[PDB]
Amino acid sequence: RNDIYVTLVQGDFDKGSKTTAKNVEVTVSVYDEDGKRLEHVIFPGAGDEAISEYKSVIYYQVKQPRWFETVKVAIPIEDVNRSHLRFTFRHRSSQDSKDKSEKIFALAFVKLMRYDGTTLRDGEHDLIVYKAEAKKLEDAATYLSLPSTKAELEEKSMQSLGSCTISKDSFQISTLVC
Repeated sequence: RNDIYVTLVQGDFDKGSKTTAKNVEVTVSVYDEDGKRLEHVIFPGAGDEAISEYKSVIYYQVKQPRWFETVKVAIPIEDVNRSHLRFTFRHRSSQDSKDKSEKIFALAFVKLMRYDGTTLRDGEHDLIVYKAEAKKLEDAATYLSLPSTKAELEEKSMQSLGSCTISKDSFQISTLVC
């Protein structure tokens, strides 16, 4: 198998008509080219139990969250070239009072394999934070065809692409393969 340590480093968000920060939650998942999720390949903490979905710490009204959370992704070498990491961002109110159906507002992703048959480069990645309607946001067929990192976007300021809004929000991760 293969071990890929994925670190949620930090992000920078805003809201607009809400002159008050969001309580951003990041959900990490491993998906394949067809938009189907890979099950039980995420190993947080001690790494004794695998999950398919990981949720970060929510930093209440913090415009620039610094998660610095590391999870271990372990996927068979046979499934590495068809997989990618998907990061979903959501706002939670954590009120004992139900009011907002807090849904996904943004998404970021990174492919494990390059078009060079070479796995993902170790180090930090400045992911592009894309926004669009809920459902359209989760279409691997869509975003998989768009720039993954800002280093990639520049090798082509863009505020929209393929109908996807390229947010001013920022998100950074760090990867390490083994």
